[PDB]
Amino acid sequence: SVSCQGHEPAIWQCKHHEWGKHYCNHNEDAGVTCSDGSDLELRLRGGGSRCAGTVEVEIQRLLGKVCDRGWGLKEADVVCRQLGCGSALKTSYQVYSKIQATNTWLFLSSCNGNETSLWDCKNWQWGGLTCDHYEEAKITCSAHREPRLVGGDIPCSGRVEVKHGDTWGSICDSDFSLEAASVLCRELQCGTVVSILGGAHFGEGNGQIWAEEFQCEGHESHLSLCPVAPRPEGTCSHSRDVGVVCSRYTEIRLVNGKTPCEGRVELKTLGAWGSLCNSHWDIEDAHVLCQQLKCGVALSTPGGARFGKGNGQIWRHMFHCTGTEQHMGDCPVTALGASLCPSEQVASVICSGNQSQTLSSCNSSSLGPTACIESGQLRLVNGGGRCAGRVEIYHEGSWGTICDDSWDLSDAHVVCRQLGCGEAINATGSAHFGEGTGPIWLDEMKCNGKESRIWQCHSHGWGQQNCRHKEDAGVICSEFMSLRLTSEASREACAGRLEVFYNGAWGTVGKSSMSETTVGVVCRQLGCADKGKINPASLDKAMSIPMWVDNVQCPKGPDTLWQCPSSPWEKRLASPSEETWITCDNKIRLQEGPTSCSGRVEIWHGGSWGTVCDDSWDLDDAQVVCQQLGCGPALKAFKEAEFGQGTGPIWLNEVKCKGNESSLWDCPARRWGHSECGHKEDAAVNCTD
Amino acid sequence: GSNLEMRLTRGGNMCSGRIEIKFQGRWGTVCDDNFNIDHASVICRQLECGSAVSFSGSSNFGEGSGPIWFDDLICNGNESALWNCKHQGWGKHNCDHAEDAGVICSKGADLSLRLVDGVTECSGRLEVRFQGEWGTICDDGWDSYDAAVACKQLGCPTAVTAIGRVNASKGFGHIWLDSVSCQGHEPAIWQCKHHEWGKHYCNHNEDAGVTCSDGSDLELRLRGGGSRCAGTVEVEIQRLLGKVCDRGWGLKEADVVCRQLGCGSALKTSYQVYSKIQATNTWLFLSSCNGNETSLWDCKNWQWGGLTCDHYEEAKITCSAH
Amino acid sequence: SVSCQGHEPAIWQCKHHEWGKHYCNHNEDAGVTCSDGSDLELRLRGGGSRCAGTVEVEIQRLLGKVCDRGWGLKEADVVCRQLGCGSALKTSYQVYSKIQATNTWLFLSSCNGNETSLWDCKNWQWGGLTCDHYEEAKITCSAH
Ligand SMILES: *[C@@H]1O[C@H](CO)[C@@H](O)[C@H](O)[C@H]1NC(C)=O
Ligand SMILES: *[C@@H]1O[C@H](CO)[C@@H](O)[C@H](O)[C@H]1NC(C)=O
Ligand SMILES: *[C@@H]1O[C@H](CO)[C@@H](O)[C@H](O)[C@H]1NC(C)=O
Ligand SMILES: *[C@@H]1O[C@H](CO)[C@@H](O)[C@H](O)[C@H]1NC(C)=O
Ligand SMILES: *[C@@H]1O[C@H](CO)[C@@H](O)[C@H](O)[C@H]1NC(C)=O
Ligand SMILES: [Ca+2]
Ligand SMILES: [Ca+2]
Ligand SMILES: [Ca+2]
Ligand SMILES: [Ca+2]
Ligand SMILES: [Ca+2]
Ligand SMILES: [Ca+2]
Ligand SMILES: [Ca+2]
Ligand SMILES: [Ca+2]
Repeated sequence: SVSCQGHEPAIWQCKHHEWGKHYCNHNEDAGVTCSDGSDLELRLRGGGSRCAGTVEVEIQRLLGKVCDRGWGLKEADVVCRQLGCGSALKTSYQVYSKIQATNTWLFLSSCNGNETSLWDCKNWQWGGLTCDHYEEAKITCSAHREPRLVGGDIPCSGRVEVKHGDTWGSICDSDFSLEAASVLCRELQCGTVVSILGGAHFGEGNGQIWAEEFQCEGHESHLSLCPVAPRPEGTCSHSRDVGVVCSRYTEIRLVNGKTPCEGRVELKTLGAWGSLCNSHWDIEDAHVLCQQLKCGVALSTPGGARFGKGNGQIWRHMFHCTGTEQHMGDCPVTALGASLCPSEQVASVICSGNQSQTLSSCNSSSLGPTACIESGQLRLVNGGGRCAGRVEIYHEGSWGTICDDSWDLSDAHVVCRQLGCGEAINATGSAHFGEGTGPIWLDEMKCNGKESRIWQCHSHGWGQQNCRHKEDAGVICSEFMSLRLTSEASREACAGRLEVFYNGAWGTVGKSSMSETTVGVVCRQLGCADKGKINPASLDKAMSIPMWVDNVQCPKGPDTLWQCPSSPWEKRLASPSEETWITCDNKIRLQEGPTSCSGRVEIWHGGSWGTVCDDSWDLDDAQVVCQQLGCGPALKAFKEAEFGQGTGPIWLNEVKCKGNESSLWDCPARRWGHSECGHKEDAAVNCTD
Repeated sequence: GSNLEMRLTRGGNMCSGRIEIKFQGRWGTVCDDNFNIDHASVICRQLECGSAVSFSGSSNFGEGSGPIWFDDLICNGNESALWNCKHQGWGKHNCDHAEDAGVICSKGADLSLRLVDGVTECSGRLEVRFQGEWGTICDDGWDSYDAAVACKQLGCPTAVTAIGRVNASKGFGHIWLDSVSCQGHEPAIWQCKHHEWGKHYCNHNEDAGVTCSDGSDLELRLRGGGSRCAGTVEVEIQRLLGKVCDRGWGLKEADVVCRQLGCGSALKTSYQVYSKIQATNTWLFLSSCNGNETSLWDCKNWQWGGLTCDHYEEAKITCSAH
Repeated sequence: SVSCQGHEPAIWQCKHHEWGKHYCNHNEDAGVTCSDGSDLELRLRGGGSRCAGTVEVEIQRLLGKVCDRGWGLKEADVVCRQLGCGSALKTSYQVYSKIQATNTWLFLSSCNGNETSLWDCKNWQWGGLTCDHYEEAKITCSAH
């Protein structure tokens, strides 16, 4: 029990007990290890790289390990920081080799987590103790498998590349999957995954092609936390590089501001820098912009042009933000047919700059006629758009519906105007948009139509109702749009006239300024295919409906037509030579074959191409595939990847076609799921020319 | 040059371990990249130990990087020494991780094949001892030719060799071998061409297996019908009963069964149910028959167990002599 | 490893392992709770009546809950009978309101089912551990 302050000349000068009498045992004997600090080294061994494995220490040319008695993520962070491998993620790893056994151990008391090196942690013991009920300490830092995207114009699209040590290599499209894509867009903070594009869509890489597959479940926050399955080498070439498109494609910056936190809002689309205008720009949108830019919360949005107006370009996008979103790419945005706005009106925002503030809801709903988000939240569910669906309200930490009784247009007007959806066209009841789950918060609502919020209406009370779930209220608002392709044969098809449903009315789209990006967006939005072409006008036109919108220009990144800039809405009677007719490409494809009717079966669904597993594959199934492409009767139904390996996910599994189905979609099978089938089992067919 | 000497370290044996070369009086550990099976053969031939069965990257540590005298070498595999072939660098290297390239020569390697989880000795799963760990074999690429080599090596009757495991539920461990390609005359399984050790495209569910048998242990009969010429197909091999799954069941293969039973040609694939039949777990899978074979045992690549068919059902047949 | 029969005059008198420094890798520190039998109270909250909800235990004015390690209809029968609400039917309840959060927990070994009160079951532990893979104990008695 020697007690030394740290400046005594010798040990016996210190406080201690009587010489010769102690309760100690010879097992607990004291020693020291004095060092220049030259000989101390740290390593990770057995994990697949230098940033994963078992922590190995070598102090004065003696090898040891660290006992995990008090090992946590705070202590692991210091080691990963010391090695330069980023922050620690988990206290385990996936083994790749075997590491030799040593007898010596290193013991740690505790670390604050901000130390630069492990040797700076207080009271670490080298040897003198054995730990047998515990194991060694293992880490997996965040630089184990660092991903990146390259080769894309928009911020969150490009070629997938992962760093192995200090080199970057490409990935073949047979190894990537939809679950691994979710962990890659999420890790890079790019939101959800929109599409997977193989075959060197963004160009080819040079230097390395990693031969491994990530077995990701889909919820991991890093690619390092995901198991990796080694695969045979040389199975792919650089023409098979994989690429991804995530959902955060928006570019917003603040310019002409004295400080970086405040300035004039600017947006980049179609390759030009322009400024938004003040209409439909609110504090909720400004809160999200400041949070994304990491400035904090927005004090106010100056009117007029406080920071001036630069450049001739004006962008008329409208963002409908709740205020809780972290990125402007999460906010619903519509730019189709947006009205012109004067050059004087330009959006601005002045953020606090503290970066420490975090905002949340304040006070309560306060039912009754009359830096925090509103307590009551409104949303529309299951309507096919943001401006149609079943009305729901957030109260006491739950989402609840509104009773059909005494629900009319006057009650609907305040619902549509509060959400930024314009006026109300319909007020539907009796579960038109489906049955709801949860409490019925309101009943017998009576509104004059001039109110601001729904809780300002006269109602019986919060949760006081005699209703059932089959009578749930819904609205259809004025600013609600749907899209379809109309032909003579069918109202909805993959070829026909393009019609836009706006203000409760249908109408056509002008053909001028149509591009391949614009035609592709329509085909992907409707679910037909990935690309398309505009054919001349057909022989018959139905009802000669008036033209709604024109000059539609679609950038790269949107998957719906509502986000494409255009000219303002204008209902005009127009000749059939101006209306747009579009034919989409085939949803099924045969690839890697000597003849067009023989090859590997691919189907397009959910934004990306995919293959079909060969279990339950027969000739009757092959009959449908040859029928859909227009080929002749099938010769044989190949199995086990005869023609090659497939790209993308695996959509259809356990296919049982009756033999007379028009398309593979009508056949009963496991549809749009995550089966166990691998790409080695994709099916192929051969058809007569 | 002849001044260089190559030694193997950290493997526990002379013939297996990490490659070390002495240049200018210092040891060096060659980096793994550009390591072809030709160089593994040459290195095992330089030491005169034998052929090379594995070329593992071993501990690939950037820390403590040592200069490499023979890096990014290219060779045809016919030369007796590494320096004989064309060289890229001398004394240095441009390598990303991949340190301590190690080889495992055949003579120093200890490899064995055993059968386990079977009704008899010559039946069940196949396991391979690779460096002391027992590992399974992936069934992808398993045919009757690969079974014949395995039966000879295991010392079993080779009159009739059938793929598949009769009752082994699953295997635990590594999958050492995948896509074994034997011509049927090789002495051992590993002597044939296959994927690199450890690399596999499959799970532990599809483990390989053989059923070596001379004959008279497998009998075919029809049950549950009006007579012996109509009813469900029931097969019993080594006194283990089973039924045939109808994944590829047609009038061509059913004709072989009826002809084998002496019941004439095949009329229908169903029958009238007179009595019930007890259920059996194990299923017999056959790919396809030409209708010329005298018995089912003459059809190629018939697999006895190892897969399940939940969506399909048992095979049935009604012959003409009903 | 203190082993006593309940009649010894002190802890060191009854058979214990030895006097020495112990690591106790798997176990924790020992403690007791001595009571006259009046401070302990049991009640059910959040269920829409006194006979349904989440079992809330208050001992010496400390509010806590009961872990469901050994919770079953046989153990819940003691609680319903002790409260006087009949017999236990279901180990759940229909929610009517929200309940407070308490750090303390109660752990039960087993109850024969015929005990008059929960304070008569053998070897019940008041605090000292935590429940991470388990939840609170909820019952619905018959007289609900
Ligand atoms: C780490 O944090 C502790 C606790 O706040 C503080 O005393 C110490 O100075 C910090 N060290 C460094 C290097 O910032
Ligand atoms: C909405 O109201 C319009 C105008 O009366 C009517 O034609 C249409 O059928 C209504 N739709 C629904 C879904 O109620
Ligand atoms: C399969 O059954 C046989 C007897 O028919 C038995 O010896 C063997 O152990 C069984 N296998 C398994 C994996 O249970
Ligand atoms: C059956 O036909 C095949 C294919 O022509 C032929 O090779 C074989 O010899 C025939 N078998 C008999 C028993 O005639
Ligand atoms: C409860 O039942 C058990 C088991 O039969 C019995 O030993 C015990 O004495 C009973 N308790 C009372 C208080 O009757
Ligand atoms: Ca807004
Ligand atoms: Ca009603
Ligand atoms: Ca009303
Ligand atoms: Ca009512
Ligand atoms: Ca089928
Ligand atoms: Ca297989
Ligand atoms: Ca083979
Ligand atoms: Ca005791």
